[PDB]
Amino acid sequence: KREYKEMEGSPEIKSKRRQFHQEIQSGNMRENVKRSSVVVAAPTHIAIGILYKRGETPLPLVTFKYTDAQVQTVRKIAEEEGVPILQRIPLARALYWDALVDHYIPAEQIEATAEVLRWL
Amino acid sequence: KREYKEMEGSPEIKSKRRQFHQEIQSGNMRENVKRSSVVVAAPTHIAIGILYKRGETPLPLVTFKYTDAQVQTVRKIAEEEGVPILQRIPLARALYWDALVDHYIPAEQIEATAEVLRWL
Ligand SMILES: [Cl-]
Ligand SMILES: [Cl-]
Repeated sequence: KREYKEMEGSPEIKSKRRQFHQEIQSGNMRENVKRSSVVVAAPTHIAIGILYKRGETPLPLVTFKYTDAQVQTVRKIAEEEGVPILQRIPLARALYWDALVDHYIPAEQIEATAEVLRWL
Repeated sequence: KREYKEMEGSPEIKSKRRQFHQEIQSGNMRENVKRSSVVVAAPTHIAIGILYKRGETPLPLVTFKYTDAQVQTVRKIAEEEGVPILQRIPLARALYWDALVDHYIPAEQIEATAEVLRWL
């Protein structure tokens, strides 16, 4: 179950869940990129993978988070794998801080994520 | 030399430097906390260590970055070691993204960092 489950637990447990899911993230990077529909980025700072396909995913799913120089390797891998990459700084930051990897997007980012998927 | 060296290199090299310095960060956590003067935090999201002592450090130095559930362990260690911990969300975020660990604070955060050190 990839449910974010927002109405459940303190900000403390949510941070433990984020860390725990990040700790099991991998992956490797190539596979993470390949399984994504789109990457949302803050260049040289943040890359977040998003998967959304009608019929498989009820909501957009966060597939990975990478930071700093890794973003440049994500960009290169995305180009080789044909995964579009978009600069969306506020969305990249919010997903960085709040989203759990391998879970559906938080409620607060539904509007912004929908915007990128219309583009895609 | 703990010089941030801001007028040098692209945002790309700065991200490689950040990652590289983060990769050699440790540390362990207890030692990182003990060597700090103060911790600046965004609760459940970010803890940044700052060291400043007249005569040793020309400028405040960033000693560590920790995120998510680690912040709770930082808080507990800081209490045991007598290191004050302050909630400063915009400063914590800016240092998270821009500062290099074991280097002097970026120029943009001089004003905000000075503010916390007057308090301390
Ligand atoms: Cl959900
Ligand atoms: Cl400097």
